[PDB]
Amino acid sequence: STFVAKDGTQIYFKDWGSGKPVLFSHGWLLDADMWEYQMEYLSSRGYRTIAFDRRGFGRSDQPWTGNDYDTFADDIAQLIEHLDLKEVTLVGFSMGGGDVARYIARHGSARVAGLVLLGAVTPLFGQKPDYPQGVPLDVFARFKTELLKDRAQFISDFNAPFYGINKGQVVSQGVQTQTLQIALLASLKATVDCVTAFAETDFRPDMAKIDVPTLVIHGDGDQIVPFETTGKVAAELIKGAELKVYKDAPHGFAVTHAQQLNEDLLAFLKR
Amino acid sequence: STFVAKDGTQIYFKDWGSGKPVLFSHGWLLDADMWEYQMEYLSSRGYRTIAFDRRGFGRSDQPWTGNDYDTFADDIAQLIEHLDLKEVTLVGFSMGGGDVARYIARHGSARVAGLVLLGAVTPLFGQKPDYPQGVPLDVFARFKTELLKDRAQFISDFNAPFYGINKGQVVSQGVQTQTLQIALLASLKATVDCVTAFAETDFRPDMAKIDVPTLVIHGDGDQIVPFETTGKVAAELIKGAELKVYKDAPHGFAVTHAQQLNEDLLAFLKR
Amino acid sequence: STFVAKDGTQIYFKDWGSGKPVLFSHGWLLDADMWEYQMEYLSSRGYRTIAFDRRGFGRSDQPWTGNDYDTFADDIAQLIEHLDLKEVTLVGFSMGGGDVARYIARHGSARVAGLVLLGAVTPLFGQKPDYPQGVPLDVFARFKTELLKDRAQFISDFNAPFYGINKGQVVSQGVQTQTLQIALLASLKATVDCVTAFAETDFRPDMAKIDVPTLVIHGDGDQIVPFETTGKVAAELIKGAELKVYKDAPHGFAVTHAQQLNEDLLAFLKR
Repeated sequence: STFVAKDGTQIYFKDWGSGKPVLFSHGWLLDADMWEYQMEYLSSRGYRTIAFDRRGFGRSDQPWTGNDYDTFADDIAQLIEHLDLKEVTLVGFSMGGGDVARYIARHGSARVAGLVLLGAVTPLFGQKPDYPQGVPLDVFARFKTELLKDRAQFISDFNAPFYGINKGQVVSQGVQTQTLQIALLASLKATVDCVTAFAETDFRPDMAKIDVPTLVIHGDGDQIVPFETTGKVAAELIKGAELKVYKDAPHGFAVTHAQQLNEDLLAFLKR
Repeated sequence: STFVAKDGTQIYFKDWGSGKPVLFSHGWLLDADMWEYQMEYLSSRGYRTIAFDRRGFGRSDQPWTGNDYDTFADDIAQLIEHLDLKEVTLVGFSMGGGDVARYIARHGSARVAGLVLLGAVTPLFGQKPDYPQGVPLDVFARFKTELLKDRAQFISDFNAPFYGINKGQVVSQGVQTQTLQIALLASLKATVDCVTAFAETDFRPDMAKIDVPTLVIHGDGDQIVPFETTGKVAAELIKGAELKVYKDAPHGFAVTHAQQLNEDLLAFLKR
Repeated sequence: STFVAKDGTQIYFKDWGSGKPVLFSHGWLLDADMWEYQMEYLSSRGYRTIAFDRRGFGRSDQPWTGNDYDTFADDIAQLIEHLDLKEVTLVGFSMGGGDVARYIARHGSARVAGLVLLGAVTPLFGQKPDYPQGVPLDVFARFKTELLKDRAQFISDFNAPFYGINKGQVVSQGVQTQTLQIALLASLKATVDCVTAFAETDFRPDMAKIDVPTLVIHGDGDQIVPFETTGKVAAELIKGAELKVYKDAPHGFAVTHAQQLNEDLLAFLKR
């Protein structure tokens, strides 16, 4: 399916099944396909699942402008309005934790029943004056430098630390191939702009506006988004939030810990 | 090109050349690109060739519902009426033999000049009480179990027995790579639903409704769709049907026996 | 974005940034993505960049007809009119040098501010009676025979001489994988037809109609499109044309010499 955003950007999405809606927001480099197993799992169990390709990624258009969290959040708002969704459970992975949070902050939670943050960059990823524990911005500067030289090889190299293959996790060549194939669909511009967005956007104000049941899941083996300065803190800043830590799990735990995630999502919805 | 099915599913197709129409229906996991060599061959020789991506596959939309043979047949019906095709020759490979057969069963043969069944699941694939020689359903249950864990690697592993690489056939890395690339485009849900469809659908009633010239081609080295209980039987059940067995050919013989297939299709059309 | 050509073919394109427009025409097998780095470079420096997927390639439709330079040129004309572009700088790579040249020859240069020909087939690629120095046509006949057997492996094998990997150039597996992925999106028919097009089309008449500032860049290590009989001659035949030769550079120098190309394009725009 598609809808057209305010600025004319065509956004691809899937809308599967029937029942209370669960809307998924993918991470950097990937697209809606990253959720295929969670969507099938939940939609065969009484839920309606929706997942979009973020502007500049997957099967969506690749605008030069609007590659920032305020726009990402408004895109989600437009999708929700387009489908006229109510009592929706928002689920975000990695940088996608940011735009579902920013959606709530900018638009409120009248249409929202719950929030799930998976290995998310919330409440803040990069260093700030009062957050020296964050990731130094020159780390992300180097991401950009390498992406602007050879993004294809960057993505390929990213697989190892993403899935924790360098630390004993087992992930098939097939999954690594699919990851690279999907990532290559994306815009070079969007890919680099997203680094700026997730490196420097402060979601701490957002946390204070989240007034729905919230579940935070993170792997404490995460090499990409440090548990200690993200997931751990988000769970504290969001009133009433629940926290689940997957022991030694990597960043890409929707793959390595798929069954566990599926069951945790279902249990959250049934609460 | 695209058309929109009754339920809103956008279906991608290619319509090449001019002359009497030949409409191709692809097998599981693939898309219209599997036919590219037959299409170029025939359209360069005075025929119009049409090939669609089955709902849930390739460049087509990925609906949660309608992943069954009755719907597949009605999609074909819509395409045919869409283009107002007449004296069309239907060509189906593997599970695609099922939906062209079901099209004739459901809609009749007024627009149809002939039928070609290539390594097809017709008249019946999986076991039934009166068909113990069929493939045990637990084989297909296992397919689903593996697909719901890691479909990417399933596809990759499938290449070997599909093309008979494990049994003396030579297929390039390029072909194997393209096969995987195309298969990854598909929906996880459609991929799994199709297993249920081709595993359990009985086309024996369909065979009695086929009242047009028919050519059945099958490799007797087929590791995926057993010749003895499919093609061999279809050729007997369809009145006046012709049977050609490609010696030692694997399931994916459109690749391994391309030239022979091209020439046989042309000969059938010129009968 | 998309527009619809005269014959109904839907063409995909990207339109990034603002300012004086720069329109890119890609080479054989590739698509608009080959320009991603040049587009980001220039659009972050005050220019508007536009790149399309040629009919039959990338994300564009795959027509059976119209796979020839006159049609390619008219496609470009339609895009230029669609966006009402003025003072546009046309940039063509390999076979794409042909359709920007043919656009000017067919439509004039009223809307054109400049022309850049990168490793282009201009003014003539294959042999003619008065051009025995060109590439013998049996070389291209061989391309076609191999493509019509296994285009996937042809593309894979083409990577080496294309990027000069067989002669000391270093190119990542990622780049080679992305190259293959994009090429496989294309139509078999368009792919083969393009060989006929670039093999036999004479652009010498076109050279005389080019009345705008022109920059010709070519690698003198180019194993695909011979500098001595293409770029070298084009620079002489086009009045006022500037010539830059990248020492030992391969055909695919937008990859191997990306930074040098970026800077040369900017310098040309700033003259």
